[PDB]
Amino acid sequence: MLPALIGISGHEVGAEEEAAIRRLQPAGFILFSRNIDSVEQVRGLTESLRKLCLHHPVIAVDQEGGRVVRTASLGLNLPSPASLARLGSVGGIVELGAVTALALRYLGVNLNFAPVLDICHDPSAANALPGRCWGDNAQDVISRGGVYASNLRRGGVQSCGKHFPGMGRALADPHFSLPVIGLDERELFKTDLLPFLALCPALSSIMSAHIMLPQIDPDYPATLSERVIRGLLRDRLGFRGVVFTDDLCMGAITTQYSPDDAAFLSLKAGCDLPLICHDPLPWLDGLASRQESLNAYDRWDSFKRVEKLSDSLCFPFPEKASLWDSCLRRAEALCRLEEDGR
Ligand SMILES: [Cl-]
Ligand SMILES: [Cl-]
Ligand SMILES: [Cl-]
Ligand SMILES: [Cl-]
Ligand SMILES: [Cl-]
Ligand SMILES: [Mg+2]
Ligand SMILES: [Mg+2]
Repeated sequence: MLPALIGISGHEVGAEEEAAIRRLQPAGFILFSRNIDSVEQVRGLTESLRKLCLHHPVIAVDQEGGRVVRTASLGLNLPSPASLARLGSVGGIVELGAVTALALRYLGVNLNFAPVLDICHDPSAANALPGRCWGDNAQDVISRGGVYASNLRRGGVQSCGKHFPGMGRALADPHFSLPVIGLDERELFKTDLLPFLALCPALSSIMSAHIMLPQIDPDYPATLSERVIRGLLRDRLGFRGVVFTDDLCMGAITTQYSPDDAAFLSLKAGCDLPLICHDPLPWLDGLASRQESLNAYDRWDSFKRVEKLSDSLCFPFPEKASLWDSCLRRAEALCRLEEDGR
């Protein structure tokens, strides 16, 4: 099993991808809008991915709501987390989790890269994609994100808290290539790290971002730092689940490492499943070869975490048109609940 999630180019698995999957057996896949055109087409894609894998593959997506939604071609839209936070509706948060879980399960998706546990500390901070945050302080994020994660998992879809160690505090720094968090660790555990600690039972996994924590490790970003991942995340935060990396194929991380070297470094640092989202095939064989150079006990530890995640994955609902109709109906009413509250 290749320890990574890889992306898929289109509506069906192509010839190069299928050959690489059979040969290398990636732990799973991440889907984007380019993979999602119709219900029948998506269920066929996820069925193909499961059939090509000996293990039960992670099949993941970023179905957050608002501007991070991958199902527009199906007519399935969802309100943003921030809008449901402004609405103050507790039932609306429950329903976002319940409806997301129901719809992803009908599509054969088994993991959702949510909740975002980043804190929107000031309404003046970075808003590249606005509306992704559940609140402006740790306690509101924990309450709202915890209700969300509970009802996503109640519906059988695995959750992922992101982005460790907390993007709300990350700032540009002309002394570094990547965003930087200069906070002391003690202050971090009182604020941006607190949602990850408080929600460990509700988080199937955690995704780490390519952020510099210079007071902990000034040479490697969090995803590639043994001191951040094994020290801060595993030892002091105590998280025992699967750790994903943010995409290694786009962004400033690519100006310093190619994706194959980056993925290997993240495994060595203690991550379990690096993300190779876009044009992954050139990078996989170098990773599969380098991975035999990892500490065998660390590899065994990571494999048991991935195997535990794999055993918790759910299979798609049996075909039933009225079930999908209810997904659309409930998704639409959820958007209307929010619009009527503005
Ligand atoms: Cl292909
Ligand atoms: Cl459809
Ligand atoms: Cl919004
Ligand atoms: Cl806070
Ligand atoms: Cl844990
Ligand atoms: Mg369509
Ligand atoms: Mg399988």
